[PDB]
Amino acid sequence: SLIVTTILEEPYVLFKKSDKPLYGNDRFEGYCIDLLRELSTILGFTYEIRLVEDGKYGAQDDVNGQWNGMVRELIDHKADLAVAPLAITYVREKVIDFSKPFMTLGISILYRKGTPIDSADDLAKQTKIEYGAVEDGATMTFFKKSKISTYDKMWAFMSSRRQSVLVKSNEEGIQRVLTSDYAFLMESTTIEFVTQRNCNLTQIGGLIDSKGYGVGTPMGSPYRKKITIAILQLQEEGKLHMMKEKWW
Amino acid sequence: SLIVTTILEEPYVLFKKSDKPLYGNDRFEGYCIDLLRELSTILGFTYEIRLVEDGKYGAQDDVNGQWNGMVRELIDHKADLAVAPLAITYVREKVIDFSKPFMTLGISILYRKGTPIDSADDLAKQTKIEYGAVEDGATMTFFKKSKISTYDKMWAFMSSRRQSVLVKSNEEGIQRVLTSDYAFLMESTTIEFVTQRNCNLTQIGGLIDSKGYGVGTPMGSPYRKKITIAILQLQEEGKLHMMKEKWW
Ligand SMILES: N[C@@H](CCC(=O)O)C(=O)O
Ligand SMILES: N[C@@H](CCC(=O)O)C(=O)O
Repeated sequence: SLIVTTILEEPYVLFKKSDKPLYGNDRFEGYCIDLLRELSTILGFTYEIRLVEDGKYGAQDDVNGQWNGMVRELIDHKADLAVAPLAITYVREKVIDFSKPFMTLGISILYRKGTPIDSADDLAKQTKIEYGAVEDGATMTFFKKSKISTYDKMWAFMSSRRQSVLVKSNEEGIQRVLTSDYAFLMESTTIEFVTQRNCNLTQIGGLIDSKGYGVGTPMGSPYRKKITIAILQLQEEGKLHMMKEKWW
Repeated sequence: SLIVTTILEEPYVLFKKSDKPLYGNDRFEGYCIDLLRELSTILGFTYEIRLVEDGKYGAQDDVNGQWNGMVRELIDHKADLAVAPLAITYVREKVIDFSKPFMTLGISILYRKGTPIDSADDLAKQTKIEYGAVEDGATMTFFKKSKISTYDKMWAFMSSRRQSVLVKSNEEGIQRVLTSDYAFLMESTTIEFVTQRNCNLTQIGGLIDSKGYGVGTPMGSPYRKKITIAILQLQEEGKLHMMKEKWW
């Protein structure tokens, strides 16, 4: 029986709401839970869903070099699989493995409708409107690592206001956009979900980069190849697209 | 020194234009040639480019299960890497390895402008207008394997006329569209290139599936991880996007 680490994030993973108490895997639903069920059936494994203890996606600590979040769990073999909206990035590929992508996306900007702000550039060159990203996430790590002028500038702004502009979760980021003058750097897939339920919010500009979500495994896992093949099958039969339409 | 198999296909790989003849790697230019050079610079390997002998991408024989094209080259270890617009698919992943995708895309339809035809369904429900794909390619294999009713139907049409509607190359397919009542099932990236150079041609409908191109390697190759890491670096620093702008 495989240990699967994941994280609460609508509409990928959320607590099923019901009248009666729910236990184990039954507590959860969402796109990634659907995915996990398909993978379990194809590859023929049983599993236990465990929410990542520290509630993080995964980043390397600057000072001690230690990883956190789901990535860390994989590193220490505390989980067999990470099934979640986990971005495939070059820093992560150095320490874990990923299946081929089950979804493609890009960093973009979440802000309110009807403002002059039309790009990351517009944001970088002012200080009135604050902006940030999820702490210890792939988006924050992009900006932290970027050599591109505009993004280095935005990272300088973010790190100096770290206290107020880097959030613990997408939901906190969205809440800031709703309740203050704040633009949120987040993934385009999640933005599409958010703007479908908040008719006063929109995506600003296009995609800042391009990346995929993949299932994470410890480096050298024998499951990576099997999961990659299952994902490509799900993709080709239209099942991933069907799952996205269901949850968005 | 690495042997790298590839195939002619604009604008990914083409013979460079010149006054005096060229020799060796110098003969080649294109998107995938630039990609190969960047990989070479990052990983530090030397290489010799060889055009795939049979001029095929790679498909599997139904009866004996033997592969051809670039895929076979990799299986038989007659090449170290395949750098070309080689589609990541589940049947190929069973026999070779791919890096993470350096480009994402999807099957679509190339046809002429100003017609009533608006989707695959329109082609499927008639016979006057012929349609086909490159023989022994990922697109043809998609139709051959599909259980989606529309595509299954299109495959029954294609296979019964395989002699007349399946072509040896994208170039032959395009030529077919230009000289007869024929719609060509082909990859969206290439369609985008082609329609820029022929004003009477257009894409019909949206993307039929979603897939990526990957650098192919013989199964188990240590270069898979390194190239994946490198492709992600190139992607994140915006170099892959520049390369696409350059050739499209
Ligand atoms: N999906 C991201 C977290 C959210 C973000 O960074 O925008 C990750 O894998 O780390
Ligand atoms: N890029 C395709 C060939 C062209 C096609 O099938 O449309 C492949 O890897 O097989």
